[PDB]
Amino acid sequence: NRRVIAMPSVRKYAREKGVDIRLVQGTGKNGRVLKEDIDAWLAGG
Repeated sequence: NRRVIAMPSVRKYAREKGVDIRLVQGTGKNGRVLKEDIDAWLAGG
């Protein structure tokens, strides 16, 4: 089961920041993870 939701650039950003969209609650459009979301994870979580 892999229901990840994140922009084509975000998936790369989180993927780079060691963050996984699975651990992030995207709030974009239909709940898609934004680069801001990724940063928020590492900057809090």
